[PDB]
Amino acid sequence: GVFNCETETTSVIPAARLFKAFILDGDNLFPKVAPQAISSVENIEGNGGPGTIKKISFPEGFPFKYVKDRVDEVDHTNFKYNYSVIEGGPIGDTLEKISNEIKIVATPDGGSILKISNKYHTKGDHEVKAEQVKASKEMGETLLRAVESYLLAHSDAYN
Amino acid sequence: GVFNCETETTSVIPAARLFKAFILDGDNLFPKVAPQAISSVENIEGNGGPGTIKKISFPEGFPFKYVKDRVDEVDHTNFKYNYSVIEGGPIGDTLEKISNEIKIVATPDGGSILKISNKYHTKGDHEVKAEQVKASKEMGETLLRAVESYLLAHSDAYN
Repeated sequence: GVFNCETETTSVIPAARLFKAFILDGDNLFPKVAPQAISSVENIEGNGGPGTIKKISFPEGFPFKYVKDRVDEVDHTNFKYNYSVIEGGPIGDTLEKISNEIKIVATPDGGSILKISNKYHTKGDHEVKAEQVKASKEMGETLLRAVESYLLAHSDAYN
Repeated sequence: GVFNCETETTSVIPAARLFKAFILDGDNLFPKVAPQAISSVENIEGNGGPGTIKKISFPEGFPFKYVKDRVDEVDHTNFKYNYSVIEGGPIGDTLEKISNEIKIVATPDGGSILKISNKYHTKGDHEVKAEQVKASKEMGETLLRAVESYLLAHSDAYN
């Protein structure tokens, strides 16, 4: 089956700056701001753009050890990041892939919203494990808030 | 905020027949085949077509007492049913409405899939309550199970 979750999350950080930090420099920034959540990010194949395979490792004590993501598209004009979760983490049993999009949209107040879509491909009749959707939400919100906190403390970062 | 949940549910019933029973005659069918889930369905305005407002009442001890739904569109050829939850139930606090789109599509084995989209308009930063996502999912499953079972027991119905 196919299951799609589209969510919106508010950030006080302006869209362009958040896109630079959260998306463009995620590999370097995530282990810096959220070391307790992300151990490392490394490129398995490629540089960082379309086709690139990256391994994101988590610290011991988490439900998962790692995920492999494939970079699908990085739209700098529309602040849009498309990627797929293709190995590790929740991939296994009845879940084959998660196809993700993160779009960072400026808001009238000078802040931003992250428009996030997670498209799950499950085996035939099977449904998405509810604990994964929830844990994915927690991991994402954790990273965002850690990025936010860093940016607010470092006005010179990602100008 | 805006939150969208899109799900697929498999049915053993052919698309045309499921549409006729589950969608076109649900008002009549649901309280008869699933009285433990739906107590009554009454039109306030119209007769089931676009613009119809209907009150759906739930059994005692269900978290909610009723919802009002507005019928948005009914496509008899393409098996589409669009409707909005506008009052009662989960509507209140930080949720203004749920816009729903149902599409019934044939499968090669002679059965069908219900593609369901539930779009939640929440207040500002507030997230959709996961309990409503669960309740919407479980209500759908319950009603489909009851309708399928009825149709399988009555081969002359809606054929």
